Amino acid sequence: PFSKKQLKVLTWWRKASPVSDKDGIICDGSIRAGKTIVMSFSYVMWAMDTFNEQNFGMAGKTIGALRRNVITPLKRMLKSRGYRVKDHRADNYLTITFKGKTNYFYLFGGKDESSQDLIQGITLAGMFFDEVALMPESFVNQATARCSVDGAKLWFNCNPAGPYHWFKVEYLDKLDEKNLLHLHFTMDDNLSLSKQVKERYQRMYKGVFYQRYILGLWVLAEGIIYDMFDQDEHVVPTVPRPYEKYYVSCDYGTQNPTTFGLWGLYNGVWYKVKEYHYDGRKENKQKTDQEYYEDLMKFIEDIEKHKFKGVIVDPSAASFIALLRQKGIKVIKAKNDVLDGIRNVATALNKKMILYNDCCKETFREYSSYVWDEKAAERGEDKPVKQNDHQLDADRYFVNTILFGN
Repeated sequence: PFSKKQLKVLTWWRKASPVSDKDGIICDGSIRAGKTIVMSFSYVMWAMDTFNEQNFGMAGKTIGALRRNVITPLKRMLKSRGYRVKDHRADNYLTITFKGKTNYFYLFGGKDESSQDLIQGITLAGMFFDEVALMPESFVNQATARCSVDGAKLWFNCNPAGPYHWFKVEYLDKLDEKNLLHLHFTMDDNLSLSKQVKERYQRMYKGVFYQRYILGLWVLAEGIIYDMFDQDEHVVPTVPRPYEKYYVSCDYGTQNPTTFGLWGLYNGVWYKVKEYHYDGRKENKQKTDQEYYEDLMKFIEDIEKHKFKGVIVDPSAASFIALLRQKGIKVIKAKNDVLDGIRNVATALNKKMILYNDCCKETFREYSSYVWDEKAAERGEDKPVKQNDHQLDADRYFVNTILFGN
């Protein structure tokens, strides 16, 4: 059952609509708001109805994310309303056919400055951007320039960043200058969610991430990053427990500190059992891959080897990963996306999915000093100041790699 706002997304482009003159539409706001599915479905509906034998673009942060977030569920919905879809998996495009009409839908990723160059020779009757605020402005300009065919429209879907972000200042604050519609969504616009489910999603977020992902507000990131960390709630005594499973998580440094964290599952909660912290700068003696391999074996001497499920390491420590696999130790590549990892660590703390033994003392010193970069925020980037973060980067790899899936 669709809300009034959802129906506006489905109908704005029709001849009967007063706003069909507009060059495009922007939908922003909270998570779980039911905006992504109707936006992608209305995009296809619009394109099949208005053109034939034409090319259309669809882009996300990565192709993988676009398929997971948009394309997979869009195909299920299109099939149920009688659209026929041939997915060209290796070529990354779709052929869609409906009431004797046929159009083609090419899939893109937008990651950086190089992204604009990736395709400059295709010609398009339209462009759809999922998670536009995580894309480089350069890519969005390149792709808009390829929309040369007459009657072409631009479609934008996102959640908020901060208020100096290029998409907020150049697009949302210049609506009439670009001739765009704007609709803003919260969870009240998704009628398929009960009041009990909405409250469970609310409790995943506090502070800045609550303001962005629940209230749908473009608010500045400022000061202490993990301002929900609370020594009355998140710290427990250093005592033996009957853990069912273990991992180690690592932040590799030679000219900087290396760290390990031992993590143990027990009654549906992952515990940071203890921490390793070697500062090579302060000791006046740097360490080799071999020496860190040795220290890691000492660090895990006392655990049942059948319960130890491997080391989580960043791909940039490729030499270290090679030595570990040579010695028979399992290795898991860290999902290292910074802003996502930070958001998920905060959610883990908010729901007490993780807890810390009181021996993790360097980790706690970092929790009270890790801050957002104020200068970057005023330029529209959300970035941590890269200091006092060697335990916390490893904790982030653990949370983002093991506790969070899709």
